Amino acid sequence: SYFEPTGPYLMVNVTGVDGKGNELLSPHYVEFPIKPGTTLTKEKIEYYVEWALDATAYKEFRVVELDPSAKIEVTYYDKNKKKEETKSFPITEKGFVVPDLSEHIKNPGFNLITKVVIEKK
Amino acid sequence: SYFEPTGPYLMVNVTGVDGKGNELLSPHYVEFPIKPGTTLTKEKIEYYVEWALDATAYKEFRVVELDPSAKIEVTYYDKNKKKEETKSFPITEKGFVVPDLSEHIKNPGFNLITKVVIEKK
Repeated sequence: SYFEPTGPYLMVNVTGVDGKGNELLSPHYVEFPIKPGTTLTKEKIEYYVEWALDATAYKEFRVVELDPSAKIEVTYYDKNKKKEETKSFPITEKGFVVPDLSEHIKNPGFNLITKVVIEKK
Repeated sequence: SYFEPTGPYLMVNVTGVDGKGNELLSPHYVEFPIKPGTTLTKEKIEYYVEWALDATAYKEFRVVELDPSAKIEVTYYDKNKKKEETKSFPITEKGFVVPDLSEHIKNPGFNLITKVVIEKK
């Protein structure tokens, strides 16, 4: 989409490094629409980061491992409170259920900012 | 109905959380007409909260458990006394019989404000 998203979306910002910690790829903004009620697990996330790499020169690369302390975070202005609120979800196998924040924001961005070790297919 | 109800109705205001206490869904006003003399039990109530979720993005979710200390409450201005009165009904298996308060108010709202643990069908 050429315009801002109109619904919830996952925002992937990842730095790809090699097994030795040489950076190979800088964060590339890539968005994927997502719906509240969806369960996002570590494996789905690893696929989303792989899909994100296909929009770059490392399209033939696969994820070897994600920073295990990476989390999904969303920030928004709570209307009632006049406060900025932040919610963080850990990335585990069983995963978490995407909340519906439309009460405060129609198009929340769930951000994933992290490093991933990647390797050629 | 586009206009205020003309009779007794149950007002469901529920916050859906997951097994870990992550809020997923904010209270959504949903009303269901109800008649005095009707017996409202815990199971009927759990169905009403499930029906209430179908008017949201968690329509495919089912209730796992309601806050056991939740109660049904109705508030109204007693005409005679010039006093606000409040009656509270506990949510049990055998349930309670819906009173007729038309003497004081034609369209009392029986409110249910509570948290429910919900899960995908």
